[PDB]
Amino acid sequence: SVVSIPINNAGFEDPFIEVVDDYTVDTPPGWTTYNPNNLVPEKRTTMTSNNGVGYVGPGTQFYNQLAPEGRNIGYIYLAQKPGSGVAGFEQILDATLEPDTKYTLMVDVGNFGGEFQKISLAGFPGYRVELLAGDTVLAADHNNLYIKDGEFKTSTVTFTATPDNPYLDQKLGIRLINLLQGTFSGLDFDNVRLTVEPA
Amino acid sequence: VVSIPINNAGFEDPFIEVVDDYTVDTPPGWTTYNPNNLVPEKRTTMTSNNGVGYVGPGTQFYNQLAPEGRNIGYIYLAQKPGSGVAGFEQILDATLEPDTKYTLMVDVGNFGGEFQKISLAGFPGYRVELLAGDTVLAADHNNLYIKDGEFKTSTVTFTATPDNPYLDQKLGIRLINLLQGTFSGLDFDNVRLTVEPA
Ligand SMILES: [Ca+2]
Ligand SMILES: [Ca+2]
Ligand SMILES: [Ca+2]
Ligand SMILES: [Ca+2]
Ligand SMILES: [Ca+2]
Ligand SMILES: [Ca+2]
Ligand SMILES: [Ca+2]
Ligand SMILES: [Ca+2]
Ligand SMILES: [Ca+2]
Ligand SMILES: [Ca+2]
Repeated sequence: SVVSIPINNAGFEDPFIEVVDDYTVDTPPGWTTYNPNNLVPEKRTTMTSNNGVGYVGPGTQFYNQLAPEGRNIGYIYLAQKPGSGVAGFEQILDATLEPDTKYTLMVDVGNFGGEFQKISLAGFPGYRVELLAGDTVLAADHNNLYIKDGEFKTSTVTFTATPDNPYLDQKLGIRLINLLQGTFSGLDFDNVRLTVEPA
Repeated sequence: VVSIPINNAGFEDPFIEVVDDYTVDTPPGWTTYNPNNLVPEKRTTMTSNNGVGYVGPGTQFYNQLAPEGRNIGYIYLAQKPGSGVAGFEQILDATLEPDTKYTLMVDVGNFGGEFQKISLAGFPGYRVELLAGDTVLAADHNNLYIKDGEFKTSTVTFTATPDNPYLDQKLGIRLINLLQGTFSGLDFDNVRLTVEPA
């Protein structure tokens, strides 16, 4: 009867960040970089595709609100042209797919706004949020929410596993994906929640 | 509510006279989406197939009549789960416009009951996609739980900005059988695409 599935660093609050609009340039602790098209290079520079965590606090240049949860958000920036592929965050969980269970995956998705060194961050690359069992995408929200620059909206993915499902007892996973279907390609995620209830 | 025209949007073509009679030919106005070649070039009644079927009084496979009209569209895949996907595709004449909210609605159905000692219980999963060109703008990948013999409505929404790269490409719709379970039979009906300023 445990209603929440544990997720590591689910609000990207690790690491703690003191300075408003300071961001890391390494994969967030507890997550891996999902990189099926090799858009994120092994050797990052100040100009490559990048990901990490950032502190949204009073005075932020990029949003019309604070973080949806805690201090930080997670971000994915892709430098390649629209259509070049996707990249994002992945985390395999310790829980496994169980039958007669409805899963609800909720994630806040954000659109970088404002300007950076007098350069507009307007535009949005699109997102996808996936619930996995093993390597199988059980359910996903592919870019259904329209999110204005500097704002956040909550995505909800749902999946019901029946006793006959082929992927029972495989490890659950979550992917948070930058679709790179537009620029500016900066995308935020926050407050990942996976909850369960009887089907 | 302002509709974008879609050909054979409720799979009512062809007319089918007999209850629970199904065609095994791709419905007029649609094409077979076949990225993993699961639907063979030379079809038999035992291979993967798509087509349309009449749901009327006396149906053995559903707990309701069709969501719309007489007919539903269906996709059946003979391969094992994990083998790939297949479904229906239709490229529209309308092209993607900026500052415009698109709402795609489609009823998705789960074959139920039995056909000659063989159970149709189980569900393969579905995905409903809105396209511009070859680009999937937005999609519902299997979020609805649909019991055997039942239908539910999937809603996909998308808004494009003036800087969208795919403006002026033709809109498209895909209705996909995910083959993530058996029995693999999957139904679609009543495709609606509506448009409004953002
Ligand atoms: Ca947070
Ligand atoms: Ca920094
Ligand atoms: Ca590195
Ligand atoms: Ca933006
Ligand atoms: Ca909001
Ligand atoms: Ca119909
Ligand atoms: Ca027939
Ligand atoms: Ca079924
Ligand atoms: Ca095509
Ligand atoms: Ca229903």
